[PDB]
Amino acid sequence: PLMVKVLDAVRGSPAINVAVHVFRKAADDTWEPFASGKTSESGELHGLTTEEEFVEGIYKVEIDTKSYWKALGISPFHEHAEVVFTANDSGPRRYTIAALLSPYSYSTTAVVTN
Amino acid sequence: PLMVKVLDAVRGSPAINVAVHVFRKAADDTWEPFASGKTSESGELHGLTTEEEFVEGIYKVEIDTKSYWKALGISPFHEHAEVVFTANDSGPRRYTIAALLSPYSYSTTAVVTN
Amino acid sequence: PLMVKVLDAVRGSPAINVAVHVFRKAADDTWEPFASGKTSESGELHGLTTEEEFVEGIYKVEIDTKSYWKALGISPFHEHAEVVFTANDSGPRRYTIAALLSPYSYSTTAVVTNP
Amino acid sequence: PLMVKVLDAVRGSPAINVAVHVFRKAADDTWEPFASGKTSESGELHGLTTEEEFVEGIYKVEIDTKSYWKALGISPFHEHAEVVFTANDSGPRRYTIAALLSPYSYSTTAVVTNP
Ligand SMILES: Nc1cccc(/C=C/c2cc(Br)c(N)c(Br)c2)c1
Ligand SMILES: Nc1cccc(/C=C/c2cc(Br)c(N)c(Br)c2)c1
Repeated sequence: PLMVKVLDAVRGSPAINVAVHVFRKAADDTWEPFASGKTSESGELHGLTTEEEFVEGIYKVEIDTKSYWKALGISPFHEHAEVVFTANDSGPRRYTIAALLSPYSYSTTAVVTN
Repeated sequence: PLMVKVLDAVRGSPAINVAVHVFRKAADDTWEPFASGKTSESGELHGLTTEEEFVEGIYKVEIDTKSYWKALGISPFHEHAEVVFTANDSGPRRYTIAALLSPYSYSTTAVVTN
Repeated sequence: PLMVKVLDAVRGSPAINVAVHVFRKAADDTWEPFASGKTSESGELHGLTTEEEFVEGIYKVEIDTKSYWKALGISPFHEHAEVVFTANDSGPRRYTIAALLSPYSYSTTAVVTNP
Repeated sequence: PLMVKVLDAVRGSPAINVAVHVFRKAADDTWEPFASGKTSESGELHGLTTEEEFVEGIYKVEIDTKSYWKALGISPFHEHAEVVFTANDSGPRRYTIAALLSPYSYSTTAVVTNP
């Protein structure tokens, strides 16, 4: 129900081995850990959650862009890229959070399909 | 060897049934038709060419964004989106041209892999 | 030393009256409110801070994109757009944080200049 | 009435000394040269045309991104970035064509205002 795809605008490639952490907003307005992983060779992270666990709520997808750039020997601007959104049941069911990274910039979009 | 993927930033969806025309630059500096199609339900166009036909050269991928927006009853800015690039054999072999569309803006990137 | 510029990719216009909240990470790892404002008719927000006040640190610029889209009567995807960065750690710089907004997407960039 | 602004997503800076060529589609469907220039130290190019000269038509703004990246000794993907649009067809407008450049990617947006 939740996939993350990360691309590198400098090299024209998937962004491989990027750490991604997903959080769900709690009752008390704190962010609790939900799911995490590292992007694959294709820049994707699947298997984060199941339909059962992925209930409506506010989620945060934190992409560790700073470590990615440092590993390539490049100095970046951002600490991370943050994507914060509400999951809504009356919308389509599958969510892809995509991000396109540069050292001083990033783009993100949502592809929400049935 | 050549794929095109188009996404809609307004609706958060693949951009379906978008016309795409690919041209190769000729000897005489004109653009000759090479391949075309319409994006699928997943916003993708595959099957444009074969390894045999896709030789080094300058290519132009023209995405008919104006018709896409008009079909959705939205007034757009651009006539089309143009992506012009050199195919180079010493680089990886598979090229994905991706575009993310809004009515007054678009993003494009290349994912070139082996 | 800190300016924010926001554009609307749907309308082809500045994004006007966008709320922006800036935080700075404290010693204790909490996010302390630092400054806030709204974009002008030109999509810009100046006057957030001073060179004296804008010390080294980790800053978070939260752009209230959901409130913007909803005020236009549109239902967007994201809650906000958050831009988090270390500033002034090699001395004072001038930062422009720019953002380009669509209902299901945004991009952001930084322009950093050394006065 | 026509301005071009270019930023560099790698450096976090204006994209300086970027060549830009503007064409206008002629009666005979050819692209006629209209104006040209280079971005300044601020990444901007003004002075391309006048309200008198900038009549209705289909315009192409070609941003010479390959020449920019190569002048910095980098091998980029795209030949250029081309922005094609109808202008002034409901009367005179002011157009800003903005672009944000990376070696394998770019984004472009338009800001259109009615003076
Ligand atoms: N599923 C799939 C497969 C291959 C490529 C993509 C690209 C997504 C994507 C995201 C952002 Br953000 C921008 N700006 C761009 Br242009 C493209 C998606
Ligand atoms: N007028 C003005 C002054 C200073 C900065 C800007 C930035 C514009 C801009 C264009 C694109 Br294309 C993207 N993706 C992003 Br983000 C921002 C505009």
